[PDB]
Amino acid sequence: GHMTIARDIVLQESIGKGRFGEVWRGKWRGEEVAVKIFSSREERSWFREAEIYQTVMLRHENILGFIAADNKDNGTWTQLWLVSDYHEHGSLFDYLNRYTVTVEGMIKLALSTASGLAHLHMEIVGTQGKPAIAHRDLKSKNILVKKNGTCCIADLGLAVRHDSATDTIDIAPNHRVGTKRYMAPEVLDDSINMKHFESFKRADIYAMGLVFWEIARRCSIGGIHEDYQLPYYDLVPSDPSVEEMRKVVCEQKLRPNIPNRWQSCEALRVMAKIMRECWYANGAARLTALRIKKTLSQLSQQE
Ligand SMILES: CC(=O)Nc1cc(-c2[nH]c3c(c2-c2ccc(F)nc2)C(=O)NCC3)ccn1
Repeated sequence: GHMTIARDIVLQESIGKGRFGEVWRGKWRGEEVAVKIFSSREERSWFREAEIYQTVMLRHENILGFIAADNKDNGTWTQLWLVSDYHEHGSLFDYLNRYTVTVEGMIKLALSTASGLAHLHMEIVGTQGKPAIAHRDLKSKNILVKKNGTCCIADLGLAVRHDSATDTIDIAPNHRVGTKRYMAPEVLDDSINMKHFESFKRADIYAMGLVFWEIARRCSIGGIHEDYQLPYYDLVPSDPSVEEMRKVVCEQKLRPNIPNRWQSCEALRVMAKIMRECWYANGAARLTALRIKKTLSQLSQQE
């Protein structure tokens, strides 16, 4: 037929891993696609991610383009597949390690990330309605960079969907599910009210603020830039525990350092102010993704 299906895809190269599942580059009718493969015992993880990607009206330029969920039986065992668009640059983490960006490049990455998150967060009311969705594991490793230098959000397996008429969530969430380094203060200290969907949106904004800091460090002006680092590289070990993160983020109340050279550029001043306003301990005080999108759109227009 015309639809993309697993039996018509040939795996070519191992390209990493997801939270669950192993990622490959494959070919479908001459075109490159990305394939995330799960085992039969990981069906719940694969199914939940397939479910989120199939949400009505989810598609957006800054959300990874989902192609299919399928099974492939090789004659011995069955693999569970998720197929998506393939992006040669890979993650924002990979891109920022390999390259420095211009002021224009930085705004393009930050604006596209905020636009993808605002689309995920936004409820679309109508006949073909879209529920609001919170990611719960946003980080530079699961944001991908397209050939045009814009981002798209990926790895939606941990997402939660809201039913606005009842103020209920489609799953019963576990505590502290995501990447420890990017956990919001209220997630680290377990004070987050998980009965309020808005708490999850607010936790995603804190993580997006950390990602903006990673991008801004790589913004080169007159050959001046910082080296690549993960947020809190100066305060916690690699692979930090919840306790290590909590002591820094909740108790000492530290955030990634904003360098002095970011006050000398309008674009870096705007970005630094956005970061601070994503990093309050209280989620209710943070900026929304839609407000950040408006601010960077005004900045992109001017620059
Ligand atoms: C060069 C290069 O890696 N390209 C590339 C990688 C991915 C990819 N990277 C990650 C994930 C996925 C991915 C793949 C298929 C799919 F269905 N959902 C997601 C993922 O799940 N988790 C984080 C890391 C997607 C597209 N292009």
